Amino acid sequence: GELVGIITNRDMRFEVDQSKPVSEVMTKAPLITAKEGVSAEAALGLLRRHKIEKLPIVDGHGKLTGLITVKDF
Amino acid sequence: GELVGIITNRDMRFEVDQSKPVSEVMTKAPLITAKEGVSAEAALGLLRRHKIEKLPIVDGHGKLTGLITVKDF
Ligand SMILES: Nc1ncnc2c1ncn2[C@@H]1O[C@H](COP(=O)(O)OP(=O)(O)OP(=O)(O)O)[C@@H](O)[C@H]1O
Ligand SMILES: Nc1ncnc2c1ncn2[C@@H]1O[C@H](COP(=O)(O)OP(=O)(O)OP(=O)(O)O)[C@@H](O)[C@H]1O
Ligand SMILES: [Mg+2]
Ligand SMILES: [Mg+2]
Ligand SMILES: [Mg+2]
Ligand SMILES: [Mg+2]
Repeated sequence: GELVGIITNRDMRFEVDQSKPVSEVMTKAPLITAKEGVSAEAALGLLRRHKIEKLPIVDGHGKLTGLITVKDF
Repeated sequence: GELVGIITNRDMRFEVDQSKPVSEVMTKAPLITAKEGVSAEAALGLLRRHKIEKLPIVDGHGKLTGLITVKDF
């Protein structure tokens, strides 16, 4: 149940072999994340600083709880 | 006249201040470039390897001579 990476459209658009496993293509941990209870301003600041469209939200143990996107804002 | 960087939509979409100079927002050199006379297959291989959409083409002296894009293929 541990968050070991994230795979988005950019990674997959440049790959031709569709049979390849996700572990070979994904952006591996550590990721840019935030804790549960992160404010909207802080989340958008983290998104804009690291020039990424997605921000996973994790609990105290690091297991994934949610996801915040720039598209929603 | 030296190629010192590149500034694309990903760099400009995450900057809130429009009065900032290019030098602060651009991706700085060294960039991913190819020589003059590079084949189409090599250019597409570089583009898909480095997960970028733009490939400057330079001469022997490093001057900017052209640009190849994935959108063209
Ligand atoms: N929270 C994150 N931490 C680390 N890397 C991330 C994170 N979110 C996305 N990435 C990586 O950033 C890169 C850019 O993907 P991003 O999610 O910003 O756009 P996209 O939706 O894939 O592409 P498009 O520009 O076509 O909309 C990808 O390689 C992705 O794996
Ligand atoms: N040839 C290159 N060498 C190095 N970095 C590059 C190069 N081309 C673009 N970049 C950088 O990589 C990121 C993505 O640029 P790219 O040109 O691939 O897409 P984009 O047109 O900005 O994105 P989108 O179409 O998703 O809005 C940007 O931060 C940009 O500055
Ligand atoms: Mg996207
Ligand atoms: Mg997008
Ligand atoms: Mg573009
Ligand atoms: Mg694009």
